[PDB]
Amino acid sequence: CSNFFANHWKGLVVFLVPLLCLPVMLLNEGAEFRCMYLLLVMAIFWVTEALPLYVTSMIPIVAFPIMGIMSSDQTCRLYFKDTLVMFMGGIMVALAVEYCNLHKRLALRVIQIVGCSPRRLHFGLIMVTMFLSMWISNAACTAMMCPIIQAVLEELQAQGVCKINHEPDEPPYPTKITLCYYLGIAYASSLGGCGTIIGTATNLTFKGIYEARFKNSTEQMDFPTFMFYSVPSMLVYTLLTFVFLQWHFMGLWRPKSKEAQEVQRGREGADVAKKVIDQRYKDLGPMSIHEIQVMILFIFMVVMYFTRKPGIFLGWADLLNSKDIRNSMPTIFVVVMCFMLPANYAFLRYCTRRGGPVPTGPTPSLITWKFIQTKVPWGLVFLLGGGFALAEGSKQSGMAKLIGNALIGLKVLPNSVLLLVVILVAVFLTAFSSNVAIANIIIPVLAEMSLAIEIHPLYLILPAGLACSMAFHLPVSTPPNALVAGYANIRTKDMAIAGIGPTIITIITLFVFCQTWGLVVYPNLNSFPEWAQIYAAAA
Amino acid sequence: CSNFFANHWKGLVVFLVPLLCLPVMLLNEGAEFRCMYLLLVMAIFWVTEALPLYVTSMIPIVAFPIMGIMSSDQTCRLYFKDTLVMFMGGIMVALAVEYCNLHKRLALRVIQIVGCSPRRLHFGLIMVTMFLSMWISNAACTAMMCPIIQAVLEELQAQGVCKINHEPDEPPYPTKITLCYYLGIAYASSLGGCGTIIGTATNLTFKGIYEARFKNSTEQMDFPTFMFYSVPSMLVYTLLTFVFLQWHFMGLWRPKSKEAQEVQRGREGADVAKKVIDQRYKDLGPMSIHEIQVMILFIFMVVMYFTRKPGIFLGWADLLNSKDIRNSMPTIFVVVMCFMLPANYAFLRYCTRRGGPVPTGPTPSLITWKFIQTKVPWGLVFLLGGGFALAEGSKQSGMAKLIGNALIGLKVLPNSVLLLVVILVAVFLTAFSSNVAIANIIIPVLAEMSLAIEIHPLYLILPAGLACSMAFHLPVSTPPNALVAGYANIRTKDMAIAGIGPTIITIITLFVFCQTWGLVVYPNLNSFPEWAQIYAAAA
Ligand SMILES: CCCCCCCCCCCCCCCCCCCC(=O)O[C@H](COC(=O)CCCCCCCCCCCCCC)COP(=O)(O)OCCN
Ligand SMILES: CCCCCCCCCCCCCCCCCCCC(=O)O[C@H](COC(=O)CCCCCCCCCCCCCC)COP(=O)(O)OCCN
Repeated sequence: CSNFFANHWKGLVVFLVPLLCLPVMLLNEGAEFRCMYLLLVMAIFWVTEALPLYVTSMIPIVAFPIMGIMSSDQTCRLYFKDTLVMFMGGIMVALAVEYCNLHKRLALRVIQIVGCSPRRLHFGLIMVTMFLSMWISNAACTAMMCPIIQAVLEELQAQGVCKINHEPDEPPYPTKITLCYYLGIAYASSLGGCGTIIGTATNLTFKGIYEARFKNSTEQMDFPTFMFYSVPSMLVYTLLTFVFLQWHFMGLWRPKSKEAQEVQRGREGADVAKKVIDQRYKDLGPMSIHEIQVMILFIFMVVMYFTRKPGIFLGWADLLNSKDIRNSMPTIFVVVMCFMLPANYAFLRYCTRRGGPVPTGPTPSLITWKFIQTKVPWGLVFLLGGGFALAEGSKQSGMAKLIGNALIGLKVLPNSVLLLVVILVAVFLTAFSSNVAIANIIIPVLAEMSLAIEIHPLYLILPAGLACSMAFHLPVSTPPNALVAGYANIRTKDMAIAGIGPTIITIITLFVFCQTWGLVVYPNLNSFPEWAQIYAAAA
Repeated sequence: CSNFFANHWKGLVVFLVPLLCLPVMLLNEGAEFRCMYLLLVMAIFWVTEALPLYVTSMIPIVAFPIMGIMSSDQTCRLYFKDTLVMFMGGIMVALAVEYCNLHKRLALRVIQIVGCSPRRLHFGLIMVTMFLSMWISNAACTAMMCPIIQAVLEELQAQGVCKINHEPDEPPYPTKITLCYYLGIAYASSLGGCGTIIGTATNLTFKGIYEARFKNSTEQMDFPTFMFYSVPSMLVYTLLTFVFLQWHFMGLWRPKSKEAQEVQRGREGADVAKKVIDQRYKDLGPMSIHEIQVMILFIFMVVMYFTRKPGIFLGWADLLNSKDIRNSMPTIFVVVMCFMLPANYAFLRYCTRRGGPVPTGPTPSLITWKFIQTKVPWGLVFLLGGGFALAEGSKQSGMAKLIGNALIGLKVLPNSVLLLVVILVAVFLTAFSSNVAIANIIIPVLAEMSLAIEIHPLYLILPAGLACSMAFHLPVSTPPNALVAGYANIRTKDMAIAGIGPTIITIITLFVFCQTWGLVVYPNLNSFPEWAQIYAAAA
């Protein structure tokens, strides 16, 4: 009966996909094809969720050493990379923020500012997340903003606006409002990361590749110039993504259904919302030393990130350059200082004798370890590490050169068709791997092809470089996606269905504003500059 | 003001110890001394638990890049090493055993074997852990045995013979019987790991070091001779450790409250306990397919552990030699298979058309990720990776070489005094670091030192090599202690107080059986062999 395929399809996928994909390993000899078999099987498992994502990410530990691609000691060391430590520490700091109930105060403040309208709050949070991710790592901003969204949605639930999770092992199903807000936060982080060189590591990666490959090039990826090029498109597809997400979940253009909850809130969100919200903000009372310390540490951590090799002034990484200190150090420092510092300071009454009451016990610190263990989604370690290790295995096993050579054959296509196909290929490749890895795979081949067919290298590289960050479909596509799927349990199916929109929006906007606005930014993009001719003649 | 110390001593230590230890950094200029300061502060925090051990273990991530010892990326990747992946996977496999309630079945079987007497069960469990750790890694055996010990304690408590936990934010305080059993398992693993050259990585490490420095040596530390030397002493001090644990946590030689409970529970442990246990075992149905598959996978994992590069015969790691598999593949493979393999296998009724109820849904795997996240102590990742990171930073910064050069000055002592002091130093050093790291630090220095004087190199290397695994005082001294502390919440003070017994017992036992039995196993140990004379002359 069809019920067998309806119920055990996950097990059928698990049992059959390796056997069905075995021919790619059998009919070809090099280790590139063994690694391609592994990648294809892992991607198929990721898409269908035949196994838990965290479990599927464990597969490289078994596959790589057996296939001879890398040693098991190396493969495990590719997990728990520096950026993974940064992500985990950021989650810990967000949990510390939540523990002192600072997130509730911040959410009350922002709702008091905006006006308790779910559409207006959604727009404001999306815009602030985009502007913030313009300067800080995307996953850092996502882990930052998850508790704020949780508190805002909790307040909306308290006002009767909506239900956070669907009413009933399997974790609770998030509601369309919850999906909208969280997916919007993730998408805003991803989009805002592209507006500035500091915005994400992919921008630095392909900017450095372009600079090293092409010296004496008239057109520069200077810090203000890159912003001038990217901010218009960034804003345009950010607003378009916000409009699409509102249409997909809250029925912005559809009054038939799914807008009733927001329409209801709009009718009764005039004055009762204001009174309840400002009374509740009065209820919390003055800012306690607990929240003061947590907020001071948080602001310190954010600034400490931002001043690490910004490129516009001497960051603290240029100082203390004995060893390469990356952004994991400040985060773990904040996590440790959370435990080291106390939360009362009431014990000073011993020396001062001014205060009457005495704690009569050990004063609790800013956070407890049992809180961290209970709330941290520890599987994200395996998921993000698996992404990094899969990227490294793709580098070493030779998949990189294979895909790069496969990309060369597109020389026959015309100019605009070539640009569109390159953007599509970049999006498709970055859907299944770390963004920096995909940029490393794709950019040099694009540069050589551009020199081959007499095209300005930027005309192909820069749109493709920005497209490498357009990851919106799977939790494994980019760390913000994994963080959102972990903080609020979000399934992959509806996530990909939602992300089918921003992909098209970003592709179209990037193509259009390349072809039009890049000429304004770079007057000689369409033509072939002299230095490009010199490099082509040399090669 | 005494209550001020009595209530705020932990944070006072936190605030004062770095300032008091700062002269270590200020007075001496080398980076080895900065690393020494970091290690001293971390050790002081470890001993007093002024911070949670997991939080203290995070300190290297911040400290090493700041002091220039190592880069941030390398320090973070030192954590979650291959061996730590093995340990965490072993914990996950133990959880898989627990989920199918196999641990209760095994505990009931053992109770039937021995006869429901806590003294006799403790003795039997200690000896079984001994024998199994003779061939497998100590941490693997500890993770294996922890669920079985939990099950047997639960069965005893259900008989009403003992209480697992004391009466009640902090985790429950374990009772005397729980401490006795768990510390017995940890100590037995650590002891039995020294019986055989395969028992622990430290044995292979110092055997390889000795074989490298000295070649053409008539005395061989091969598989049979090493066992012949080690088994008698290992038996003696493990029996003495069992006696000490019985004497301390219970009243074996003292008439105490613990003596009364043991005898009163042994009075009803003759036939009534046997009948009750047999009935309880028969209450469990026939060993089901879920437990069948868990047992098969577990036995396969153990066999892969043992059959991976043993000296006796050619192992599976010798083939597939493109990359060194190094034991991480079997454990993660077992975890993955536990997630893939079904449990009921009743779905096959469709193809067979035999008949019966149908699943009406997906058949669950052997384990669930929610159970893994809830029960795995994830701080163990930081705690165990801290040891590896600290060892690597110590050897790169030069602390290890500093300690080795410091130990040279002991050559003025007489031979017996030299042996005693060397064993004491080895125990004290291994109390604060990984056993392999301590062996790498001390053994070559010991070899050169024994060449300097006219002393057989084995006479010093082998006793100290065995002693390097004699760590029983702190959870950070050796992985089994950390796993036992994580599984059952054992405060560092209790384990430190229990560690005097095994420490003194093993020190005296090693002294006596070296000086006596080593002559029988290795004749001419007292004298100076010709090859040693040639090696000393060539210096
Ligand atoms: C050394 C490398 C090879 C190792 C091979 C190990 C084999 C171990 C023994 C396998 C025993 C099971 C064999 C199939 C049993 C009958 C399957 C019936 C059809 C089917 O798939 O039903 C599902 C069960 O699948 C299942 O039971 C699938 C189980 C997992 C099979 C994985 C096979 C991997 C092969 C890899 C080969 C690699 C070669 C190159 C290196 C229903 O499942 P459900 O939906 O009810 O539940 C899903 C989990 N919750
Ligand atoms: C890298 C350093 C960065 C420093 C940045 C500025 C920090 C400013 C604030 C520091 C603390 C100000 C004083 C607070 C009151 C202390 C009173 C005495 C100690 C005391 O009562 O102990 C606990 C409070 O400890 C505490 O309050 C301990 C606070 C943390 C001290 C950390 C010292 C690090 C020194 C690093 C030196 C590096 C040198 C490099 C050349 C009481 O609490 P309790 O024990 O009852 O309960 C468990 C804790 N909640």
